[PDB]
Formats: sequence, structure tokens, C-alpha cells
Amino acid sequence: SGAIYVGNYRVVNRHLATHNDWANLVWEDSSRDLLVSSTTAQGCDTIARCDCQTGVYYCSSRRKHYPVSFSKPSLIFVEASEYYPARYQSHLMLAVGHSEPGDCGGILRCQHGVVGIVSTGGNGLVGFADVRDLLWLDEE
Ligand SMILES: Cc1nc2c(CN3C[C@@H](C(N)=O)CCC3=O)c(F)ccc2[nH]1
Ligand SMILES: [Zn+2]
Repeated sequence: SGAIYVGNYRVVNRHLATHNDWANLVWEDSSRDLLVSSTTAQGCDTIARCDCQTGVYYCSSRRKHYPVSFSKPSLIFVEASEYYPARYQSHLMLAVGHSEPGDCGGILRCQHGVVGIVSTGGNGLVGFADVRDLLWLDEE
């Protein structure tokens, strides 16, 4: 589990969104595994607006933050899980690192801010849904 809290937005994995998220929906995209809902309180996270391909992510199944090198956002084939059939997920970045299904939502960040959240995994790989192209998170 986990979310990004930027401005009056809450960014979560679409497959983990709650009824309150769906009832206060701003934007969702199944192909990216992302959903954004509105919040009453202002959040403290800042979104990275950069080209970094190194950063650090939080792994709840180890209670640890790990440094990683990750690929550029791309269209990657992801195996079937409890939440999606086997399909192509867009704007996904891969790294070598530990992840279990409940690790989804952990933040990946660089010196510029939040880069994305854990969305996929297995066999010593971890995949992150990028948010750096969602410029509208910084306003309105
Ligand atoms: C064996 C294994 N499968 C893992 C998944 C699979 N997965 C893919 C998600 C997606 N975005 O398609 C939907 C939810 C989900 O559980 C992880 F996300 C993380 C670690 C994993 N280890
Ligand atoms: Zn950066």
C-alpha cells in the first residue's frame, strides 16, 4: 500500500483505490495502473521533473529503502496477477529489486522529488509507474 500526497491530490495504484478515491475521482488510467483522487488537506510530496534513472524506493516487505537504477518509462508486458490479466502496461520503469504484491504504493524518488510508485514485481524485479509527465499534479 501507499500513496503520493501532492497539493490537493492523492496518487495511488488504480488496483488499490478505495471507494472514497472513486467517489472523489480526478483521473484514472488502467493501462498505467494509476488513479488520482482529491483531498481536503494539502500534501507534502513534491513531484520530480527530471531525467533521472537512479533513485531510491521504499520496500514495505523489507522495511527498507533501496537505491536502484531503473529503465526509462516504457510499454512492458506484465504477467497476470490477481488484479490484471497478462497485458502491456504503459509508462512503466523496471529495476532489479525485491517486491511482493503488497509493496505496491511504495515511493520511488530522486534528489528532485517523487518519480513514481511501485506497481509490478517478481523474480528480483520491481516495476514503477512513472508520474513525472503528469504536469497537472503541480497546479489547480
Ligand atoms: C510474483 C509477484 N507478482 C507481483 C506483482 C504483480 N502485480 C502486478 C500489478 C500490475 N500493475 O499489473 C497488479 C497487482 C500485482 O500483484 C507485483 F505488483 C509486485 C510484486 C510481485 N511479485
Ligand atoms: Zn531527478
